[PDB]
Amino acid sequence: EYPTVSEIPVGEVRLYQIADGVWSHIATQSFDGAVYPSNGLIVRDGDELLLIDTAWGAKNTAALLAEIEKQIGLPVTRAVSTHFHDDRVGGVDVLRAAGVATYASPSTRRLAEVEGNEIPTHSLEGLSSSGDAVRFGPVELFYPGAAHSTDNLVVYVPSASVLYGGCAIYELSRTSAGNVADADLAEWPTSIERIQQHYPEAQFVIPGHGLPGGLDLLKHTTNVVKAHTNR
Ligand SMILES: CCCn1ccnc1C(=O)O
Ligand SMILES: [Zn+2]
Ligand SMILES: [Zn+2]
Ligand SMILES: [Zn+2]
Repeated sequence: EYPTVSEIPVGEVRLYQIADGVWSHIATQSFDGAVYPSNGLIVRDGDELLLIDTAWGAKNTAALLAEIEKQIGLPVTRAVSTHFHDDRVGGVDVLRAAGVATYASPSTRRLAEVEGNEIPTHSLEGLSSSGDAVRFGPVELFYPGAAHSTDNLVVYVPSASVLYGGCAIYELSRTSAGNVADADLAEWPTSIERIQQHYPEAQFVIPGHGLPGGLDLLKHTTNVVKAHTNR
């Protein structure tokens, strides 16, 4: 079963194998008095690993690298951060010093620099317009438009029908909005519609925080985002 927030102490990282050569990574963090789970992705590409998002902080990201070596034993050669918040780029300097090439859109890199968050080294071109998609090795990167943040990307693994929606997508047990300080509430449902229309075939859908599901997570998130818009 998928590890939930209560089952993971802060500092430890779990890996959940989804398909041949595709995992999620799950960590936990204390924030504003509560403990939150956090998801990322791992995708094999030949004999190297592509990492999607840090494990939320230097300590968790060191643990993530150690659990990868233990359970997979293939090197992480590139990483992509899906937006500029600390749960996605916090740990980038740990990755960089381990030899990982860190990537993010110019939008994400600009926003991280402004916030004082760690900044991925390389830039992802071709993603500035809503609906833009680019191939990145074993995944497609998709910019659906502004949602949880103006820069959020989603990641699709075509070999496995896995769609990592990041923080643009809510888990079912979340029935109220999360951190929406950087969000575009007016555009969020339209951006979700772009995800549905671009990956209607997705089978396994992973939120940025919590339990995966199917494409019904998109409808769930639209429901929650609209109830927050109206209250
Ligand atoms: C579980 C939502 C609260 N949260 C904590 C850290 N990041 C978030 C988010 O909404 O993206
Ligand atoms: Zn965020
Ligand atoms: Zn988050
Ligand atoms: Zn729902």
